[PDB]
Amino acid sequence: SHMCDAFVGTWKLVSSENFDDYMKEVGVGFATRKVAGMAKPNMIISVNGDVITIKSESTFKNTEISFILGQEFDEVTADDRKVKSTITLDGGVLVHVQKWDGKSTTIKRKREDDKLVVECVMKGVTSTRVYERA
Ligand SMILES: O=C(O)c1cccc(OCc2ccccc2)c1OCc1ccccc1
Repeated sequence: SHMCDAFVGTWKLVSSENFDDYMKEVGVGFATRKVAGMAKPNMIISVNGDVITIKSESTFKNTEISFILGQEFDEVTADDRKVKSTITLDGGVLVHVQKWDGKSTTIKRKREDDKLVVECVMKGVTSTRVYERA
């Protein structure tokens, strides 16, 4: 259906801004922040029918989610939170909400020029992570 075509591919992190403060807001402890902040993940996005798969491969952790838009699922995040996630498309932006322990964070993924831009928000704190084609 050509849903999410422009996201599909293999992407490499090239910049991160304010990720330490985002992780602090999420509740990540010191050692995980330091090590996770160093990581330069490879994000691999694929689509098969209605199922979107996003993998993240790095020195810190290899993670993978598969999902159908609008349909809640279980995700264990790289920092080991057990969250309930729902991902939708809003005007061409993938919007991913994670719920756990009465908390919530929202991750947006957008195509901007030749980049895939990831915006991570926890209360008033945003981090921006920019990926390029690998
Ligand atoms: O860049 C991504 O694709 C990404 C998208 C949404 C949330 C993420 O981190 C959540 C998070 C919250 C709290 C702690 C770590 C990660 C992400 O980094 C994963 C990551 C980061 C570092 C190392 C490996 C993988």
